[PDB]
Amino acid sequence: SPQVLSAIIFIYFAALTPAITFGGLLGDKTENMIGVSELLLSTALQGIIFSLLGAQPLLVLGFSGPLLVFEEAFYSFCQTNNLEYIVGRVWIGFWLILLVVLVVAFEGSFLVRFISRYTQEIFSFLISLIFIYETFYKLVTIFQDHPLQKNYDHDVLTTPKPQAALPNTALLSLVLMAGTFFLAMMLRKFKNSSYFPGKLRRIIGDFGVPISILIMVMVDALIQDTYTQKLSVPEGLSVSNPTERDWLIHPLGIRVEFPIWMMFASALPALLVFILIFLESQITTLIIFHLDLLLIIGMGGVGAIFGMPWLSATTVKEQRISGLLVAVLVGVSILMGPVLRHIPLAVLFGIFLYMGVTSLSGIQLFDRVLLLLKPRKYYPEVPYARRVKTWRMHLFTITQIVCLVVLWVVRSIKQISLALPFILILTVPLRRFLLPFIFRDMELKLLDADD
Amino acid sequence: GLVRDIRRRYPRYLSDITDALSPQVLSAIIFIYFAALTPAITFGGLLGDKTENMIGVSELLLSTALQGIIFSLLGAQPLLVLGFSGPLLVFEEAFYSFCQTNNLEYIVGRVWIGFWLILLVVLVVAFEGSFLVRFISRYTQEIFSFLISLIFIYETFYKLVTIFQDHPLQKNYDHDVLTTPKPQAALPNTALLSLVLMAGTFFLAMMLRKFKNSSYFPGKLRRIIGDFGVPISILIMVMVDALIQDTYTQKLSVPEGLSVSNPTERDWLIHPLGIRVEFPIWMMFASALPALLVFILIFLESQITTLIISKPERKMVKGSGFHLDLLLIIGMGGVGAIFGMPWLSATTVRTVTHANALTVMIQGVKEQRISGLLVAVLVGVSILMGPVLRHIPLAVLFGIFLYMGVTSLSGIQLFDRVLLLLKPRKYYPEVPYARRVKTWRMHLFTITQIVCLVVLWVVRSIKQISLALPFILILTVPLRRFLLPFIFRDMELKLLD
Repeated sequence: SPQVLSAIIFIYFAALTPAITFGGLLGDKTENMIGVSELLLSTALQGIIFSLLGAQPLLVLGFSGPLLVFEEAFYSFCQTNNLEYIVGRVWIGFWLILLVVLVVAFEGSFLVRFISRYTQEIFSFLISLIFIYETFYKLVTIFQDHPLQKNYDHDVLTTPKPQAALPNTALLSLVLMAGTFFLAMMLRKFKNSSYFPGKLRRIIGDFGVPISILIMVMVDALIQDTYTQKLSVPEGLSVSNPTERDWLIHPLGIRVEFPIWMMFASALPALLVFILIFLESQITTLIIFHLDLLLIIGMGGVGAIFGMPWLSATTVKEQRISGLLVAVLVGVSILMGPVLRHIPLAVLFGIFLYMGVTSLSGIQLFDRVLLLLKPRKYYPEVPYARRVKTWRMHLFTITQIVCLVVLWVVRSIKQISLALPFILILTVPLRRFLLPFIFRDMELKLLDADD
Repeated sequence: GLVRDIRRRYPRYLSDITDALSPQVLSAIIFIYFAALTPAITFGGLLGDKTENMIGVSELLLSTALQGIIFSLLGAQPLLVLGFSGPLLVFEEAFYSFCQTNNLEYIVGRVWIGFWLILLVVLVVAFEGSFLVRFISRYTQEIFSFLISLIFIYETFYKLVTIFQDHPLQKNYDHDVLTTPKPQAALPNTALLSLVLMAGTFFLAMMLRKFKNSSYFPGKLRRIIGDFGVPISILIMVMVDALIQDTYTQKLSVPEGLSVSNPTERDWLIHPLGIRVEFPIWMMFASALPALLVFILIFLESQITTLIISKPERKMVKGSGFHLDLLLIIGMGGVGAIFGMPWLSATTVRTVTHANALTVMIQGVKEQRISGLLVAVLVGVSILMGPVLRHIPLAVLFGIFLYMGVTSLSGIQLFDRVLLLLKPRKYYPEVPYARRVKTWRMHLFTITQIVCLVVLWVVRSIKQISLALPFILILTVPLRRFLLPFIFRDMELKLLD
């Protein structure tokens, strides 16, 4: 039916873009062991298995930025001491498996009733903050990679990697930073701005991100006489750097034997993986049980058998086939490697920055953050601050920003890391106990009263 | 009938001095100075190239400084700013080409043209020069304003094309080029930094414009930040290229000549009968025709410029005169031509934005005489700021060029009507009668505007002398205004202007 045909391409584009940009980040955060092809492969098998067995097959199991934070944090930690990044994460998946059985006998969803607006918005806010900083962190590296000078080198070989600083890349990327980004919100504004006959506007407005990936690549295609850092994608049914990773991975390691004391020391990073997906799992279910949640946990460790990163829940009879059609097209997407390798890495980051910006506008916590600099004579009439004195909201925001500041510090230090969720989960009792000690319940029922 | 303008503005002349004490006036000086100096630097260098240094940048600069100062004192509309324009260069290009072909001294023939211009303006002023000005309608003004804005943006954007062609991207080693005269060959890492510079200024200027219009930050200091926005945006990014010293970027250059640049060609006393050619008598009598063509260009541009500025939609209704300023632009222009300076005109880009500076949201607009005086004073002093100004790149002042075009575009009803063409029929203007009874005819009415623009879009891009466009403005729109009733009725037409 035409309704299905229009819908399937729409959702396929919705799942197509995040996988590409997420892998490029991992392709950069990891040396080359984790890239795009495997992630494009994982979501293909992920779609079919959840569609067959799932309480809500219309849901989508995508990837999340918060998930990506853990792997890079582990990757930095795995670089602090001599360890195998892929092999170590494989052992983590084994630990997750035994956690599933512990929840199989008795559910552990009691923490769902203990989630709060003060908790879920304070978590998403810093995620967007990490997104913009990482993009800004690259241009600093790019500047150091290609310091500005006068053409002085001749014919530097760059097929594996640019071996020397060369012109016309440090500032071409900067244009690629803005050109992709500047075209983004205007399409977003176009969708939110009268133009083409009603539906005639939103048809392309809903595909603004999918359509704003070709304009600069065509410009990139139009510019072949200048090098751009592009995707390092292997051929079909191949692992990026097969000399470094394979489809089958030996748990004791491929090149170096894994340390003996690390098989049973992987429990700690394993529970954190469960925590981060668990909190995100309920957010996507708020649009409207245990079996659906627990299955996601089990299939998460399934990927670690082949050394594969896990996925996460995302937004939204023929419900079964809807997940089937999207999954198979994702699998076929690996077959156009040569044509998708022409897209440079710079295009991804502008989109990646735009990802956090869109999520930033959807957070009500930021809405009162800007009110701090707003004078107290033009505040919007929202029925949560009209009955409360002005200085009270600012005190509450102070309690919020300090949580962001300490979270900012913990991730920044390379020595003490991988504890970011650990310091985050303990904020809930502070909301449950410390916050009522300072603010009235009637006052509290307007600040973090989630709908 | 000119005494009417004299009697009108003179009482407020002594009051406009007090009106210039606002900090906004100080900012407004900063805006226009660079906004008016840079085209002169651009045109003067190009004009000096065309004239083979018989009229250099300084001669334009001296004309810019002196004419602006005196007009700011005695002009009935001090908010007007006078300078050179692109269409004028078209006449300049043809004149020496014709003169050199006929072995005529370009400067001597230029002086005789100025003699005619002073004669012509005297006759026109006495016999009600502004009588035909009252027949100029909004249908005319919107066309003229829109096309210049489109041309200005295109010409500015054309400069972007030149930079890419001048410095094509490549992977070939390039050695030093000195650039003493100018960079003789392409160098890498230099074209795109102009783009981010011009865009960054544009991005900063528009957001602070919203910021000034937004409720962020309380009261007066917020207004001052919005008032001083572009120079703040300029200076912060003037700091940006100062920080990066690893790559050459194209910057403004100042003629070292302080007393007078290109003085060897200039005579201390120019002789109307000839200097080294013995100007023939049958050229000084035929020089009326090129002067007449010059008169049409300067007259039309100046009159509509004042009309657009003095339109009732703006609060600028008090202290306006058309006869008085008419002789000032032309008589002094004739004086400059006799005294070896190029005649100037009033470009809508600089004049409208000047008033835009002294505009408050919509609240009253500020009227000053010193602001126009000081900017012209600084034009002559620009030789002193040469060094400091040597750090100013073209890219930063290229970005604002877009900004003035967009801001000048906001007040155009035609552009608003042009916008309505893409806008759906669900959204209505403040005049529903125009839209309701002409749901389809608005598009047809705009097409008539578009057709005039398209025709005028071609005339100035022809392979030959394009100086017929001022006539084209007279040919189409006034004739259109009388042929318009053949299509629609009086109540139908009147509501659109």
